Amino acid sequence: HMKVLILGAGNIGRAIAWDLKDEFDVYIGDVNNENLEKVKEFATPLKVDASNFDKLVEVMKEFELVIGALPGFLGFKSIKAAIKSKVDMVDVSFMPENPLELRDEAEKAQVTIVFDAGFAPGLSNILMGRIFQELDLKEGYIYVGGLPKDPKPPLYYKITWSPRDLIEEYTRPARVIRNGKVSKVDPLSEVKKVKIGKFEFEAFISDGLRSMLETINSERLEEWTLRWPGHLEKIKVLRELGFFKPENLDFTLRVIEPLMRYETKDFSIMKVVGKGEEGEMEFFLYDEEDSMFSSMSRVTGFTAAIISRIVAENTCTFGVIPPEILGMREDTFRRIIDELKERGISIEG
Amino acid sequence: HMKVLILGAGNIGRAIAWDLKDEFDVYIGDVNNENLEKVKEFATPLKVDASNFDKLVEVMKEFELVIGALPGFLGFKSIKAAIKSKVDMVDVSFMPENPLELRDEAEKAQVTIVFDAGFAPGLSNILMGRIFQELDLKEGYIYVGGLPKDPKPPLYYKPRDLIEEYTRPARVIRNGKVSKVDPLSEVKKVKIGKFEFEAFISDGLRSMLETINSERLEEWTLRWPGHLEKIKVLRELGFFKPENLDFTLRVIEPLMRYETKDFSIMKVVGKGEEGEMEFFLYDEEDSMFSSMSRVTGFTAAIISRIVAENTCTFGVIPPEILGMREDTFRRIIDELKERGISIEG
Ligand SMILES: NC(=O)c1ccc[n+]([C@@H]2O[C@H](COP(=O)([O-])OP(=O)(O)OC[C@H]3O[C@@H](n4cnc5c(N)ncnc54)[C@H](O)[C@@H]3O)[C@@H](O)[C@H]2O)c1
Ligand SMILES: NC(=O)c1ccc[n+]([C@@H]2O[C@H](COP(=O)([O-])OP(=O)(O)OC[C@H]3O[C@@H](n4cnc5c(N)ncnc54)[C@H](O)[C@@H]3O)[C@@H](O)[C@H]2O)c1
Repeated sequence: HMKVLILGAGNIGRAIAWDLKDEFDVYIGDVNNENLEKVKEFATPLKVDASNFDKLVEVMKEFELVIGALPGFLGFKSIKAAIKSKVDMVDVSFMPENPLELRDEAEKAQVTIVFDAGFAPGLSNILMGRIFQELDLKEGYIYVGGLPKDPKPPLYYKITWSPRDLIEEYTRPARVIRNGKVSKVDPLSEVKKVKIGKFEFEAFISDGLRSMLETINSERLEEWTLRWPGHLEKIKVLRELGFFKPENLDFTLRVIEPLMRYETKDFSIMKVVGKGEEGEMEFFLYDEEDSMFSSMSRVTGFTAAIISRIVAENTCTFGVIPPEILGMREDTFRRIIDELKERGISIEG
Repeated sequence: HMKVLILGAGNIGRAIAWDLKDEFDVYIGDVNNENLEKVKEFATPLKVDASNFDKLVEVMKEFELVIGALPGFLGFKSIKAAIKSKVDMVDVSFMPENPLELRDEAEKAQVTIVFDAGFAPGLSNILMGRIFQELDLKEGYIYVGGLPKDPKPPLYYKPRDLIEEYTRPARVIRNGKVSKVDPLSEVKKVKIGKFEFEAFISDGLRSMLETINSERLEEWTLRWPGHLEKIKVLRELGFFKPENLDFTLRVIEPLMRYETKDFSIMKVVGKGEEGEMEFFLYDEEDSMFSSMSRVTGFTAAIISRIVAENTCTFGVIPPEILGMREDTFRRIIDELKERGISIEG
């Protein structure tokens, strides 16, 4: 079993570790011990600060694969480290910067990096890429949400993944492709009711499309994030009052985060729609928290691990590769769907 | 000629001194030199710490009237000090405690204390008092606001005392009894004149709760639209909890701090077995004083004159009593008019 290093022992990172524990000798580095304590049984913990770049690259030379599960602010650097250190990487962090900026350096260094390998982006992109190949795509829609099974006031949401990254969904523009071009909207500004199966949600346009903006050529492309009602209106007022400004964000989170940390199971819901000249395609996912992990962890984490296997297998070329590429080729797409099913994540359509 | 002592050179304390400046020999005491400085041209400042009861009574002994313009936490003590000093006092501090508590002591001391002598409570009490006598009153309504003439987003208003209104229970009279309600539970839309407002129940009735024998009594405080919906959310999420409050203010104080002109408005309505009575007033900021300062400070100043004139009896008198008397009520109304404050009805 080859050596693998996962950066970050957060909820996502721990799930990736669990999934890969018997196929690789996995090492997971984090800066927080309490989190590392959680993983000693299945991975070998390392005290690592991804913050320190020259130091990080040194740790990297030992391994043949790195998987990134850091907070978003730290991701671009880790990618940089991997490339300098010449190790293949699969990254899940919700980084603000664009990984494709690093494409040349990656190609030259002959390593392959797959970024945004989570639930959405990630599996989200992969399904779209598939639709993109199978259809002469005109319009694409993604509806996605990680939600609490039993929502509760006052915020009706359960925190399952990094909150700093989460607030960003509300705080910056969301881009879409309208009339064939990229366009920006205020996410908070247009919220609508959508019903999917039994559920009634409020949906807002979000900035999850990411690489798909350049990658998927269609007239219309939008991703909508799903929420229980009552959540967004409250968030909007906070934003309006400046509570999300960087100066106060830490303080505001301290207040609100506890409200969103109550006991409930969580679920994952995704719907992907593709419209073409002759036909439409629709994919659907519903997942729930298992005994060990939240759905968000399962879906984001297992998807990354599955992708990691694909990379370790040498399937892919050098450079920085968007996750939707994986969708576009049949062998890779099918494998992903199959592995997901193995793990109880059933994607339909 | 008559020597008068004002406790606190704050906005209100300052307005009052200004009003009485020609008529009385007015001295004003504070711990804060900056405020003391603002007032030295029309009154004589003194350094007095209201915290010190024994020192307070000693200073008071030199005066024939004391006017209280302190913070609420110091108010009850000031009244006590005046009683011991045997000096009449008019108090405008928004103290938590009930002054009526000191009623026997004041009576024994042969002094007159009028309390809650401001705009609301105060003038509002006086107007309602008129109505209580004139009408067989069953329902009484008071609407009051101190607002920016020009409101800016997101708050639409221009600190702790303000939040406290959102936070604490308010008392009303329902079915002839006192009940406590959440101030934010019943937000309402009301229009007065050319004005569209949002209102919430407030805790201003106070003395009137015992004093006005009525089936329904409520005080509603007015806000420009779009302010309280935001306020409710912040409370809901815990931003108003005491541990978090300091930071919350830091975030939201600035929003409500912008250049504009304030104004004061009041509408008092009384409903009776036969007939309805109603009063209204609108005031604006001026060259020297905000509207709030003018309406509050003047009313207190006017009341002081009445007290200094030996109109009243011994003891602790709720302001509504001044309303209940025709002579007193007229004088107040008339004096207000001279100062540019017109009340109609
Ligand atoms: N594509 C998607 O669906 C999706 C979904 C969920 C999470 N994510 C992304 O996955 C990344 C992590 O996910 P999470 O929710 O597990 O994050 P988390 O915030 O739960 O934990 C982040 C982990 O990184 C560790 N860490 C922070 N700075 C570090 C440092 N200097 N050195 C070593 N460790 C450090 C933290 O200690 C923590 O253990 C985030 O970028 C998140 O945005 C993406
Ligand atoms: N009924 C109403 O409409 C109404 C309206 C406005 C104010 N008020 C009440 O009037 C009181 C003062 O009103 P303001 O708005 O002028 O107050 P403000 O807070 O502007 O100033 C209070 C003044 O009290 C002085 N002071 C504080 N502690 C002192 C101490 N230990 N010794 C000497 N002085 C001290 C301060 O130094 C300041 O000068 C407060 O109880 C307020 O609640 C009532």
